[PDB]
Amino acid sequence: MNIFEMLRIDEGLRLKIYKDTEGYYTIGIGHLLTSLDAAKSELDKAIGRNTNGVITKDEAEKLFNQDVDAAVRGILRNAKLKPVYDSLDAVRRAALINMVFQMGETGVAGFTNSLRMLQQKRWDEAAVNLAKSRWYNQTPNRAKRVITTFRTGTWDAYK
Ligand SMILES: [Cl-]
Ligand SMILES: [Cl-]
Repeated sequence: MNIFEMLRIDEGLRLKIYKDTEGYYTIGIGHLLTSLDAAKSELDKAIGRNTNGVITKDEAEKLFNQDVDAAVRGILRNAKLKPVYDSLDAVRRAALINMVFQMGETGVAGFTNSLRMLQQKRWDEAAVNLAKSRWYNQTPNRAKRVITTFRTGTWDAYK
């Protein structure tokens, strides 16, 4: 199991524009675009071609690669995230990247209390704290998966 496999399971694959769990235009593997026209535009600009709203698997994967790379770099550039990331083992690092991919560096950065818990390796507590969020309430199955990953340090929730 790895980050790519982990996110591909959390986000699914869609070759046709679509609306996200919160109604935003998205495509491929959780590639957030945002108006459909505005979204079509963004999409065209992301792909460099006239897409008419549809992409190939290859195209979705290209975006996905760019996006995982971007999440990692953001983490590493972030003064609040980097120290947490540095203190973690490989599996849990994957869990942090997943959250970033989904909510953005900023969104994750604001889980201040949880972060401190993670940094201090208080597993059970951080799992409980992480659960007290809109994120958990809005996409509970996904959230439960990431949280179990932080709590156990294993890939059991994905297997
Ligand atoms: Cl892009
Ligand atoms: Cl979910």
